[PDB]
Amino acid sequence: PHDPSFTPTQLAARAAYLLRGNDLGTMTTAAPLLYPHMWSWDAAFVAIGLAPLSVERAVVELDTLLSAQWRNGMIPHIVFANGVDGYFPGPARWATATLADNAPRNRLTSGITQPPVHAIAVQRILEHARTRGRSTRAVAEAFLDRRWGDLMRWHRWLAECRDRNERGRITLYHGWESGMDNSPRWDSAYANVVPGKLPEYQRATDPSQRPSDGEYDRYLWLLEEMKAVRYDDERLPSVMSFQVEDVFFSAIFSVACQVLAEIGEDYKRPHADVKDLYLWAERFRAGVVETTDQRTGAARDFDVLAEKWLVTETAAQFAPLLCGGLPHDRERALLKLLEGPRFCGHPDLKYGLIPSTSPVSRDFRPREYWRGPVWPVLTWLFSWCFARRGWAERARLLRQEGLRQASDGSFAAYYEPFTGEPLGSMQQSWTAAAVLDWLG
Amino acid sequence: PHDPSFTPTQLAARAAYLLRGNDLGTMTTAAPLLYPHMWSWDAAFVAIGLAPLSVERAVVELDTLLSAQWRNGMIPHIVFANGVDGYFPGPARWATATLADNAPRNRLTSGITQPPVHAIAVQRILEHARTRGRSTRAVAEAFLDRRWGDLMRWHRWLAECRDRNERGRITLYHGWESGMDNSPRWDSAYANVVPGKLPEYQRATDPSQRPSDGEYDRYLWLLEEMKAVRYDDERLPSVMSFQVEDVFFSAIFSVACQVLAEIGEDYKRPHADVKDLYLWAERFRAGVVETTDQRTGAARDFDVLAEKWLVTETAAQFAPLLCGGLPHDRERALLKLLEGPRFCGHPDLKYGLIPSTSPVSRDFRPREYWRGPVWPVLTWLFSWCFARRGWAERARLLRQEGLRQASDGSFAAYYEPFTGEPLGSMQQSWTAAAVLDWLG
Amino acid sequence: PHDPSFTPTQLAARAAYLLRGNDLGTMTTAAPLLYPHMWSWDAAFVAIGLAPLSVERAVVELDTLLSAQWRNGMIPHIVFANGVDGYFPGPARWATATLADNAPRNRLTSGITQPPVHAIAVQRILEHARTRGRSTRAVAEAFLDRRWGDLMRWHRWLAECRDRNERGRITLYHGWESGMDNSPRWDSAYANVVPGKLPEYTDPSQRPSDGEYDRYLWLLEEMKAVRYDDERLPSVMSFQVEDVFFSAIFSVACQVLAEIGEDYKRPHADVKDLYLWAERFRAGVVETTDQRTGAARDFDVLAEKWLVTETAAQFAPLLCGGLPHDRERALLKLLEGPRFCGHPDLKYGLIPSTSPVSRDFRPREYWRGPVWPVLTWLFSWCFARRGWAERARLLRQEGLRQASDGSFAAYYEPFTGEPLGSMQQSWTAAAVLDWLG
Amino acid sequence: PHDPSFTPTQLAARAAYLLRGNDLGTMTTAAPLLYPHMWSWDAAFVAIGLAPLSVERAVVELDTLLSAQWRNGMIPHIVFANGVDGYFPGPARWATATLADNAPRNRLTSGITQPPVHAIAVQRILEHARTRGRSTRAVAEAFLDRRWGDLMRWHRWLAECRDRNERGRITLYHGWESGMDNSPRWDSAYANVVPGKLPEYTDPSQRPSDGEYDRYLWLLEEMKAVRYDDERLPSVMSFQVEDVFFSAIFSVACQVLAEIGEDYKRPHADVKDLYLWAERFRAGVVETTDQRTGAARDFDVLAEKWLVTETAAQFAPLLCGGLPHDRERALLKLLEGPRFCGHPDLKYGLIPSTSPVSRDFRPREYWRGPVWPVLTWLFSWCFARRGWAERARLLRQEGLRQASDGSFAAYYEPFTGEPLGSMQQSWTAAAVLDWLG
Ligand SMILES: OCC(CO)O[C@H]1O[C@H](CO)[C@@H](O)[C@H](O)[C@H]1O
Ligand SMILES: OCC(CO)O[C@H]1O[C@H](CO)[C@@H](O)[C@H](O)[C@H]1O
Ligand SMILES: OCC(CO)O[C@H]1O[C@H](CO)[C@@H](O)[C@H](O)[C@H]1O
Ligand SMILES: OCC(CO)O[C@H]1O[C@H](CO)[C@@H](O)[C@H](O)[C@H]1O
Repeated sequence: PHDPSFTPTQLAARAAYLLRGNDLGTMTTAAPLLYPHMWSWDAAFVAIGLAPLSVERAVVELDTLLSAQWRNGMIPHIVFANGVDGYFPGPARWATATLADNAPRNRLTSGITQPPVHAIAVQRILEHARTRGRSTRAVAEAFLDRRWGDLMRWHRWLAECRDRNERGRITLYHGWESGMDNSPRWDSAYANVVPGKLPEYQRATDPSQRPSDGEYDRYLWLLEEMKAVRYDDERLPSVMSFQVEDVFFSAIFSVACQVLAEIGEDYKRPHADVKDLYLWAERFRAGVVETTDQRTGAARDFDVLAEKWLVTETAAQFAPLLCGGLPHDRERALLKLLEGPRFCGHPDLKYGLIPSTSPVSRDFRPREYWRGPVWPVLTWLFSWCFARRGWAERARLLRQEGLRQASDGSFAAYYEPFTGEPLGSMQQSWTAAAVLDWLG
Repeated sequence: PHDPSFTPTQLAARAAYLLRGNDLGTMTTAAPLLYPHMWSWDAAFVAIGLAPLSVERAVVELDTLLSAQWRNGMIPHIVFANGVDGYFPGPARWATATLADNAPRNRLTSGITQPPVHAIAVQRILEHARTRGRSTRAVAEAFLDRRWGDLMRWHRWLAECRDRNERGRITLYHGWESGMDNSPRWDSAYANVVPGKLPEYQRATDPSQRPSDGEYDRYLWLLEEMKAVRYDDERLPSVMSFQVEDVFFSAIFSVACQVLAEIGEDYKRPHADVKDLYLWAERFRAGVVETTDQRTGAARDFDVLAEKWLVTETAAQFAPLLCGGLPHDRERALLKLLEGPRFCGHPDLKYGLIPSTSPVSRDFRPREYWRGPVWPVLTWLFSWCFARRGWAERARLLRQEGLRQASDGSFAAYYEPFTGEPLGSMQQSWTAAAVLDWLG
Repeated sequence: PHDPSFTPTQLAARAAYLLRGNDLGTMTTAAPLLYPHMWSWDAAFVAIGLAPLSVERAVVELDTLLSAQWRNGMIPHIVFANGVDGYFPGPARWATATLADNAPRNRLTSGITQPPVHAIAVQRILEHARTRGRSTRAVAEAFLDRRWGDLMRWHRWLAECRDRNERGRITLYHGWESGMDNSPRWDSAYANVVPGKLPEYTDPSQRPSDGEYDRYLWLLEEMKAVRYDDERLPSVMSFQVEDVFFSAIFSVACQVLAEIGEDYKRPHADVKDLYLWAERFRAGVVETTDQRTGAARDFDVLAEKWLVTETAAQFAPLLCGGLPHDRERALLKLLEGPRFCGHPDLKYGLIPSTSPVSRDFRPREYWRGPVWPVLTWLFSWCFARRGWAERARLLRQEGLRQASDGSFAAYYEPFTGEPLGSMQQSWTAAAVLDWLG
Repeated sequence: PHDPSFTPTQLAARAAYLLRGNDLGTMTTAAPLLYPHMWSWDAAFVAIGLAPLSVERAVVELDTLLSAQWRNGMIPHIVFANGVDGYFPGPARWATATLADNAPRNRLTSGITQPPVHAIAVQRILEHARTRGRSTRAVAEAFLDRRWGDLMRWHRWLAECRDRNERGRITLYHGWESGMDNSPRWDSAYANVVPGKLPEYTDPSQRPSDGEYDRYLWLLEEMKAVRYDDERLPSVMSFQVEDVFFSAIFSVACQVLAEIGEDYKRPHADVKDLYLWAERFRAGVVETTDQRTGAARDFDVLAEKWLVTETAAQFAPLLCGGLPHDRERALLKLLEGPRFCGHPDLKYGLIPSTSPVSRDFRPREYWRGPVWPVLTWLFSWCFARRGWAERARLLRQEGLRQASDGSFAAYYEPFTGEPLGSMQQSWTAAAVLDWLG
C-alpha cells in the first residue's frame, strides 16, 4: 500500500532468491522467460552476485562459460542450455556446431562475442574469498590455476583478432556484440546493411520495446554473412556489412586488462602474461582517448567501412571515465557533461542515474531498450569503475540511487527514466546481482 | 579471518539462497542430506521464511502439505518426495500406503503427526500479503477459501482423536510426534517400551549426535505396534506401549486455535468454526495450566500408561508462557525460572537463549539434539509467542540473541550452548526461515 | 536534491544531536524557540529518547521534573527554566509561587497537570539499563529508591483528587491538561466558558484562535481566585471534563508501575493500590464506550453530557484494554478503516489527530487533524504491550518513514506530509531514537 | 551482559550526542577532561563529524580555528578556550600573546603547528552540502568565499617557511607538531635535546615519560627566546626533523584544495600553486623511500641522517601516491603482512601505530603501538581516493567493529582491543559518524 519498497534485508533476500531460481544447475539463465540461456556478460555479473552467497557456485558460473570458449579464445555471447527452445536465433540458426571450425565440442553457442567484463567478476570473487576462510581462498585459487590460461586466450583473441591494426580499439561485426543491441550508436552503420535472400524465420510483449522487424532482419542478415565464411576470423573483414570500433567495449577491455594484470601479479602468474596485459591496458586506453571530442572529452565510435566517426549522445561517450587517460581539463569537461542537464542532471529524471541515451537527443525514446532507459547494469559498471578511479563520493551516489530504483524488487533489466516504471523483462539475473553486490 | 559473521543483508541473502536451493518444486526439504523430504512442522516454518520472498510460493508449501492430509484430518509428520531414498524409515517401512485406511491417495507419508504450528504460518503469510498489493492479498485469500476446511479438520482431529477424554492435552503415541525425539521428557516412557521381534533394518556422522541403537530400536518398534492395528485411531489406546500427554504440543495447539480463530473472524469464516476454535483454545490452555508446579509454574508432561506426572528440566516446562493462563504470581515465578541460572541466565552460555535441557539437569548433554543444545526454531517460537503475550522487550532480546547466533551463516538446526559451535545438520531450512522472519 | 530523506544512522545521529542541543543542563526544552521550558509529558518522552544515549542523563531529566512536584503530589505541566520570558503565560501570570500553598520551593511551575506517561519512561529506562550491565543498573535502581515514593504520590493525587467520586476517570480543569489543547473534544465545554474582565496580555493555520485564548486565560483566573486549592476547584471552575484518553494512559501507567514495583520489591501496599487504580480506570474508560463501535467518549461534568467527537481519543480503550472481545474488534475496524488510518488521501498509514471525514477536521490546525509522532509512538508502544506485534510494527515503520526528513516536527500535514508547527521538537527526536533502536 | 556492542543506529546516536556535549559554543573540545580546548587537526576531524549533523555548525568549527590563524599563515595546534587551566602547558607557559609578533588578537593559542588535514574536512563539508540542497550549498560556498584566502595562506606558510630549501618535506621544530608525540620516530632526535634550567612546573603505561617532558618543555623555551620568529628558528632549535607523514598529508591536502579551487572557480594562480606543492611534496615523500620495500623515512636535519623506524608513518607514500609500481606493491605487502595488519595476535585488521615486532613496540603507550581510530580513518579515506575501494572498506569495517563498544577512545590496545587513554574523544566520534553514513 503506502510504501511498496523493500527494506535492504528483504531486497537482498529477494535478489538471492531470484538468482537461485534462475540456476539451471551449472549455468544461470539471463532471465527465466525472455533469455533462458547463459549470456556472456550477464554471466560475469551473475558470478559477481553469487560471490557473497557461495564462492564455489560463483566459480562454477565462470567455469561453465569458459568451457564454451572457442578454440581461438573467443567467448561467445550465448551458451545455450541443453534443452530449451524459447529463444530465437537458436543453435540451429547459428549453425556454429556444423560450420565453425573453432566452436567448442560439447556446448552449443552463438557465433559472436560480448564485452570482457569477466576479469572484473574474477576480482570480486577473489575479494569475497579472501574475507572467508582458507578453504574458500583455496577454491578461488584453484579456479585461477585452472582458468588463468583461458582468461589470457580470451584477452589475446580480442587484442589480436579484433584489433588487427593495433589501433587500440575493438572491432565489432554485429551490434549484439556491443551489448547495446539497438543503441543509436549503430543506426548509421545498420543503414548500410542490406539483407539479401533471408531464410524464413518466426519471431523473437509490449511493442514500445518490441524489436522492430526491419531492425531484426538486419541483425539476422549479419548472421548469414558470418555463416557464409564459416565464422573464419580472417575472412570477416572482407565480407561483413557491419564493422565498427566500439569505444565503450574498448574502455571496458582496457580496465579488464589492468584488473587481470593485477590479479596475475598477486597470484604469481607468468610474468609474460602480466606484461602483455599491462601493454593491452595502455594500448586500449590510448585508443579510447584518441576518439574523444576535443572540447567535451566525449568518446566516439568509428565506422570502419564508412571511415567516419560516429557522433551520438549515449552513455557510451563516457567510456574514457572508465579507463582513464584524458588530460585533466578534458576529463573535467566530460564529468560536467555526465552530471549536467543532458544526462544525470536532467530535470525530469526520477533518479540521479545515467540514461542510456540523453533525454535531449533526438534519438531518445524513454521506453526503447538502449535508446533512453536506465539500466542497473550500467549503473553498476560506472559505479565500480568510478570507485576504482578514486571517485568515492561519485561512486557512492550512483550506488545509492541504483538501490533506491531497485528497491521495488522488480529486478527489471531497465527502467523508464522519468517515471521509474520497471520495463521489459522482469527477473533479470544481472539486476539481482548488482543489488546483491551493492548491498554488501 | 578476524570476523566470520555476515552482515544482516548478506545473512538474509544467504538464508533465502538456501531456502530456494532446498526447493524440490512444490515442497522444500527439511535439510538437503539428512532430511530430504517435507517434515510437517518444518514446512510451517518454511512457509514463514518464504512469505517475505513470495506469498505465492509460501502458499504452495502449505498446499502441498495439506494435500497429504489424512482422511481423518491428521497431518502426517513426513511427506516423502516422489524420488528419494536417503532417509529411513521410508515409505516401505511405514507401509501406510497399504495399511492405513485414512492415508492420502496420491502422496506417500508417515503414520504419525507433529506440532500444529501451521496456523501461525498462515498468520505470517496473511500479514505479509496485506503489506503487498491487491493481487498478493487475493492469493492469500484464495488459499484460505481453498484450505480453511482442511485446517479445521486438522484442529478437529487433534481435539477429538488425541484428546478423547476432553482433558485439554494432546496424547502422543510416539516421541517423534513431540518434535523433540530424544528429549529427557520421554526417557521413563521409553523405558517401558519393550521391542518384540523387530524386522531387520539398516541405519539412520558424529556419534555424540548419533541416534543410539537401543533408542532407535524402540522408535521403530512403536511403528510395528501401529502397523499391527493398521493405524486405526480407535485401536491405538489399546495396543500402544507409549502414550504421553505432551504439554508443549498442547500449549502450541492452544495458541494455534486462538490464532486460527482470529483469522476466521477477520476473513468471515463460518461462525461455528470460530466458536469451536475459541473453545479448544481455552480447553487446552486450562489443560496446560492443570499440569503446572504449584511453586514455579513449570508444566509437566503426563505418562498415560503409568498415570504419572513426568518431571524433567527441559524447555517444555515453559509451555504456559506460550498459551497463557497461569495466575499472575505463578507466571512471574515461571519467568524467573526461564531467566535464571538454570536456563537463559546460566553463566556459561554463549548467548542469552533457551537451552533445550537445563545445563544443571543431570540429563543435560551439550551436543545431543534435544538434551541440551539451543535450537533456533525454539528461539523463534518463544520470541513470537512472547511478543503475542505483549512482552515486547523479552521477545526482542530473544530475536537479537538468535540473530547473533545465526550470523555465522551455518543455518544449523541446533548449537552447542556453551561454545556456540553449530551442530548436526547444516543447511536446515527452518533455521534459514527463522532468520528471514527475524530480519524483516 | 533527488532524495532529502536521511538514512537510519544519519537520522539517529541528528535526533541525538537535537536532544543534546536542547539540553539546558538538568532539563531539556520541549522545543528551543517556541517552548523553551520543561513540559511534563514532553519530559517523559525526552527521558525515553535519552535512555539509549545515557541512562544517567535520562534519570536526571525525571529527577528534575519530580523536584518540581507539588506538595500534594501533582506534577505541573510546565517547569520554567531560570528565565526566558518568550513563553506566555509565564510565572508572573500563573502566580503559583505566591498563591499556591502546594507549589514547590525554588522551582517556578504552572498550576495545572498533564498526562501521566512518566511510568512508561521509567520502564524504558529500566529496560535499557538492564542491557547495559552492572553500574548502569545501579544508576537506574538508585533512581527508583529515590523516586518510588514520589511516583506513588503522583499516581495517588490523580486517583484521589482528580477522581473524587471513584468513577475511574480523571477530571480536568483546563484543556491544556489533556495535552490536546485545541482538540474538537473540548469545543462544547469551551463554548460554555464565558470570561470576565481579563488582565492585560507565525502561521495562523497552525495556532488556536485569539478568542480561544481568552477562554484559556480566564480559566487560570478562576484557579488563582481559589489559590489552586483542590477542594475548592469543583465549586468554581467553568470547565470540568472527564478525559477518557488521560484516564486510559493512567490505567496503563498504573499497571506498568505496579509491575516495576513487583520486580524491584517495592512495598506490597503500593503495588496493590497501583493494581486497583489500573483496574478502576480501565473500567471507567470502558464505561464511556459506544456499545456498537467501542469508541470512547469524554464527559462534560458541568453539562452532564457525553462528548461525542471523532478524534484519536476515541481509541483510548485500545491502550488500556478491558473492552469485550466483539467491541474491541469493532473499535479496531474503526481505527483501520476509512475514517482514520485507512482514509485514501493519507500520505502515511498513521493515526490523524481528528478524523478527516469529521466536520471538525482542519488539516493544518494542531490537534484538529495533523499527525503527531508522539501519538504514533504512544499507540505503537501500547499496541505492542497488548500483543499486537504487527500493528505496532506498522505504526513504527510509517512513523520512521514520516520522520525521515529530519525536521523533527511536532505534527505533520496528514495528506501531504508537510512538517508543520514547531520544528526541532524534543519528543519527536525521542520517538525516533526509541523506534530506531 | 552478553553483548556490550551497540547497533549502528545506537552508535551513530551516541557519537553525535558526544560531539554536541563537547561543544563549547563555537569550538569543540578534543576531549572533555584531558584536552578541554580546540586542537588543530582534531578540529578538522570534528568538522568532518559535524558535517552530517549540521553543515552550518561544521563550518563554524573551521571558522573558529581559522580566526586563530597567525599573521604569517600558521595554524597553531591549540586554540585555548576562555580559561580552563587544567591543561598544561597553557597560555602562560607558551607566552605567545606577549612574545609572538604573528600571534592572533583576541585568541590565546600555542606557538607550534599540526598536520594540515583541514582541506580534507572542507571537501567532506562540500560533499555533504551538495546532497542537502540549495540553502545548505550556499552556506558551504559562503565559507569558501570567506576562507579560501586563509586556507591558501596556511598552505603557503607550510610550503615556504617549513620547506625553506624546496625539498618537498615539512620541517618540524617539535614532536608535538607531528601529532604523534611519543612515536619512536622521534626518539633519536629527542635524545640529542639536552635541556637547561627549566622554569618550575592516571595510568603511566599510556603517558610519555617525565624525562621526555622536560625535553618537550625545553624546546618551547628555545622558541620563546627567539620570539617564535620563523627566520631565527633554524639557528636555535635543538630539534629539527623532516616529517614524511606530515609531508604526505600536505601533498594530499594541496591536491584536494586545488580540485576544490577548480570546482568553485578560485583564482587560477592559487590552483596552480596548489598543484605545484602537491607534486613537490609527493616527490619529497618518494625521495625518502627504501628502494626495496617502499617504506618512507623521516630525516633528522641536525644529525643529517635518515630516521629508520617501524611505525605507521612508513606508509606515508600510500596516502599521496607517486611511488613506482613495483615499490608500491612492496609497501602494500609490508602493510598487509605480519609486521602490521597481518600480525597474528591483532584483534582487528587495523594499522597499529608501531609494528608489534619492533623493539620499540609498547602495546599500551600512546603512539608506540596502540591502534588509533583517527589513523584508521585517514588511511581508509586516502585509500579510497587512490581507488583501493576494497582496502578502504576493510579498514572502515574493522574500525566500526572496534568502535562499537561506544567508548570513543583515542586509541585501543592492539591485541585485546581494550579502549585506552582518554575516553569521549571527539575525533573518534567524528570518524564513526563519517564511516556510518
Ligand atoms: O536479443 C536480446 C539480447 C541479444 O544478445 O540482448 C539483451 O539481453 C542480453 C541478456 O540479458 C544482454 O546481454 C544484452 O545486453 C541485452 O541487449
Ligand atoms: O529423525 C529426525 C526427525 C524425526 O522426525 O526429527 C528431527 O528432524 C526433523 C526435520 O528437521 C524435525 O521436524 C524434528 O523436530 C527433529 O527432531
Ligand atoms: O500551547 C502549546 C502548549 C501549551 O501547553 O502545548 C503544546 O506544546 C506542548 C510542548 O510540546 C505539548 O506538551 C502539548 O501537548 C502541545 O499541545
Ligand atoms: O600530549 C597530548 C596532546 C598534545 O598535543 O596530543 C595528543 O592529544 C591531542 C588531542 O587529541 C591530539 O591532537 C594528538 O595527536 C595526541 O597526540
